[PDB]
Amino acid sequence: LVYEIDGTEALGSCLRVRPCSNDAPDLSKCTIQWYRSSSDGSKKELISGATKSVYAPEPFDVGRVLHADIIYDGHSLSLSTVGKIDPAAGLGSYVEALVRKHDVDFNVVVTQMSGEDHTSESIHLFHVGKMRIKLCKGKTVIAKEYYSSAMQLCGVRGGGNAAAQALYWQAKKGVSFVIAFESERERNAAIMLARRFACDCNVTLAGPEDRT
Repeated sequence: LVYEIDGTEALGSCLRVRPCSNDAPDLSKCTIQWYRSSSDGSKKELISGATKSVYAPEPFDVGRVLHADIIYDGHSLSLSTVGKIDPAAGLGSYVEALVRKHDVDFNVVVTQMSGEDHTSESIHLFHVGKMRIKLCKGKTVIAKEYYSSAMQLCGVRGGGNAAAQALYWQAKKGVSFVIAFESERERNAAIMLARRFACDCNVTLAGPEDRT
């Protein structure tokens, strides 16, 4: 019809809703929501906060069909990916190597703090450890939090084009960050590693409203 989903359907890539015609309303005037098919494929699960024309798959999306619903000028259109999101080749093996290191860190740039733009490009270290995550700038700790049921961590949902390289981390209520990695692979490794370490602490770490 009037819009379509475009993009490589793989972890590491970005998907976007794009107009098929110049007569299609501007995306800024549209209301968009993304969903993932459930694990048993029976229904679609709203990806909370994924309300932009751009959505970058994250690890929970692998093996799932993704969907975008759009309301435009009093009409509606339901779209989906051609198929299931492909995994990132070799990523599983990399994560296994990272597990053996105990605490690993990643160079990151902080782009948001508790919902507010953070313009500084200063490189931070994002530490993903057996029991805690911490974010540091040089010698100073910005945030440190042990895995907890309150914590959230997922691929970013509201900031496309950079999106495939960034994650959202809510350390605790009112304390959150959007953090950008040097590559998509590094971003996804950090998400998977944090989730593995959290799981070993009997914590199920996910994005807001995720079905696990």
